[PDB]
Amino acid sequence: GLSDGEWQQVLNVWGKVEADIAGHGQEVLIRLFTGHPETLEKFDKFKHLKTEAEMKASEDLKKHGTVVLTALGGILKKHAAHEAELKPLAQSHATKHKIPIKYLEFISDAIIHVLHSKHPGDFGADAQGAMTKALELFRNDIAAKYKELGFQG
Amino acid sequence: GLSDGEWQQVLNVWGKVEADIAGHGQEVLIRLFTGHPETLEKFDKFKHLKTEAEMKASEDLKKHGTVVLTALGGILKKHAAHEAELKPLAQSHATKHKIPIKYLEFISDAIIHVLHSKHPGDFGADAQGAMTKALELFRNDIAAKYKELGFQG
Ligand code: HEM
Ligand code: HEM
Ligand SMILES: [Co+2]
Ligand SMILES: [Co+2]
Ligand SMILES: [O]
Ligand SMILES: [O]
Repeated sequence: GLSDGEWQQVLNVWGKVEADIAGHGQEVLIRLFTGHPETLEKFDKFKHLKTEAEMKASEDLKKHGTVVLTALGGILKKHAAHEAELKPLAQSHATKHKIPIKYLEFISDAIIHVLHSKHPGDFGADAQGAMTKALELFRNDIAAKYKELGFQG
Repeated sequence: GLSDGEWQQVLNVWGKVEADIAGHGQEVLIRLFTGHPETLEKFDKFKHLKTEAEMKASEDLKKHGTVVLTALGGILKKHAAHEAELKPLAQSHATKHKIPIKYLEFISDAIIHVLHSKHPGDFGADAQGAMTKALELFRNDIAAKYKELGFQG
C-alpha cells in the first residue's frame, strides 16, 4: 500500500502529465512500441509503424496516447480518494479501537435490519441484496488493510 | 462487484439515511449493542450505559451514530466511483483487446521511464517508488476483474 504522502506524490506528478497530456501520451506509447514491439501487434491502426519518427508523425497514435493517460489519471485519482477515507478508518479500528472483522459483520447485520424496518418501500429483496454485497466489499477492504498491519482479528 | 442499478439502489437507499442520519445511527448502534453486548465493551465512553433507556438517552451515542453512517456513506460512494471507471477498462481489455497483465507491466514501465526522463524535478526516487506501487495496484485491480470474467491475463 501507499502512504498519504506517496498518494500525494502521484497526484502531484499527474498534474504535470495533464498539463501536456498529448506529448506525454505520444512518448509513453513510442516507449512501449520500441521497447516491446510485440505490443504494437494489438493495434490494427499502428502495427505498420516501423520507427520512432513514423510513430511521432501518427495523429492516431497521438490521440490514443491521450485516451490512455486520461483514463489512467481518472482511475488513480478515484483509487487515491477511496484510500484517503478507507486508510484512517482501518488504521484506527486495528490499532487504537481493536475491532475484529466479526464485529463489522454484526454492525452490517444491524444496518440491513434498521434499513428494512425504517425504509421497506426503498429496501426490497433486490436492494437488501445489493446493500448486503456492498457492506461485504467494505469489510473485505478493511480486512485487506488488517492483514497489511498484521492485526490478527 | 455490483451492477449499475445495484449501486444506484445502495445510493438511493443511502439518500433516505442522509435525511435523518442522527436517528438511523442511534438505532443501528442500539440494535448492535443489544444483539451483541461484547461490542458495547469496545466503547470506553458508552460501556456505562446498561439499559436501552440510558442508550436512547445518550447525546454522544446519537452523535457517534451520525459519524459511523457518514463515514460509511462516504467510503461506499468512493468505492462505487472507482469501480465505475475500473469495470469498462477491465471489460474491453479482457474480452475485446485481450491484453495480458504482462503488457500492462510494459506500459507501466514506459510511464515510469517517460516520467523519469521528462519530469525528474517532480519524480525523484520516492515519487518514482510511489507511482511504481500505484501502477502495481492498478494492474492488480485489472487482474482481479480478469479472474471474475474468466480471462487468463
Ligand atoms: C494503463 C494502461 C492502459 C489504459 C489506461 C488503457 C486504456 C484504454 C482505453 C481508454 C481504451 C479505449 C476504450 C476501450 O476500448 O476500453 C483503450 C483501447 C485499447 N487499448 Fe488500452 N489501455 C491500457 C493498456 C493497454 C495495453 C498495454 C494495450 C496493448 C498492449 C492496450 C490495447 C488497447 C487496444 C488494442 C485498444 C483498442 C484500440 C483501438 O481500437 O483503437 N491497452 N485502452
Ligand atoms: C460500518 C462500520 C464502522 C464504521 C464506518 C466506523 C466508523 C468510525 C469512525 C468514523 C470513528 C471515528 C474516527 C476513528 O476514531 O477512527 C469511529 C470510532 C470508533 N469506532 Fe467505529 N466504525 C465502524 C464499526 C465499528 C464497530 C463494530 C466497533 C466496535 C464494536 C467500532 C468501534 C469504534 C470505537 C470504539 C471508536 C472510538 C469511539 C470513541 O472513543 O469516541 N466501530 N468509528
Ligand atoms: Co471500499
Ligand atoms: Co484502482
Ligand atoms: O490502450
Ligand atoms: O464506530
